[PDB]
Amino acid sequence: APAVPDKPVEVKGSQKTVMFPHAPHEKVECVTCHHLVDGKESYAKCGSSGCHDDLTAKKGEKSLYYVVHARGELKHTSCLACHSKVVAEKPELKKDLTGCAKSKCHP
Ligand code: HEC
Ligand code: HEC
Ligand code: HEC
Ligand code: HEC
Repeated sequence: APAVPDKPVEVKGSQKTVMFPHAPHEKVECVTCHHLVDGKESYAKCGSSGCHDDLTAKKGEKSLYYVVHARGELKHTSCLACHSKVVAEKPELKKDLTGCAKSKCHP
């Protein structure tokens, strides 16, 4: 694989950018997030062309918002899906990991 980013990286939506830190995710398998595509590894940006390249819609597979924020049933684990499980076990982190405002994603 390519080297994991060693600093927070931009995740660009259509109007907001959220910084994503790899370090707290070191125990998460890369493929949880960088899931296989057509049975092959890929580490391309989630919003690249042909992937989750609808940066304005809130719903549906092509939506970057949806694959980040859906709490619902998805074929891969979303940020908010996993974080909901983490905060169940570490409730002190509820706002940090799941808040829509004043969270670590949206400070
Ligand atoms: C989800 C919790 C992740 C885990 C686990 C890993 N990465 Fe990641 N990575 C993730 C995101 C949301 C992003 C930003 C993507 C975007 O569209 O902006 C990244 C980015 C990278 C990159 C750079 C991609 C690019 O700019 O072309 C690389 C090379 C990368 N990630 C590698 C990587 C590896 C090797 C991991 C396991 C050691 C790994 N990531 C875990 C989300 C997540
Ligand atoms: C294009 C090569 C992609 C890249 C890069 C990323 N994703 Fe993706 N994703 C892609 C497809 C073709 C699909 C549908 C088939 C499948 O593998 O399930 C998905 C699916 C997801 C999902 C589930 C969506 C749903 O069930 O509606 C999630 C949560 C998801 N992808 C997340 C995700 C993230 C966070 C990515 C960057 C780290 C990412 N994908 C890259 C195609 C592609
Ligand atoms: C589980 C499979 C995860 C997925 C998918 C994502 N995150 Fe996560 N995140 C996870 C853990 C276990 C932790 C650490 C909690 C703890 O016990 O401390 C985190 C933490 C973050 C943070 C906070 C980091 C800090 O400020 O100290 C951020 C900003 C964060 N995660 C963002 C994030 C995003 C944007 C994700 C989807 C692209 C995402 N996480 C996925 C576990 C998991
Ligand atoms: C980190 C785990 C996040 C938490 C908690 C919340 N959001 Fe978020 N949000 C996150 C990312 C990685 C991004 C950028 C990628 C994308 O387009 O989704 C965003 C962006 C938004 C936006 C702007 C969308 C755009 O196209 O610019 C909105 C309006 C937004 N987020 C809403 C939102 C709400 C309502 C939240 C509480 C449920 C929330 N976010 C939490 C990552 C994270």
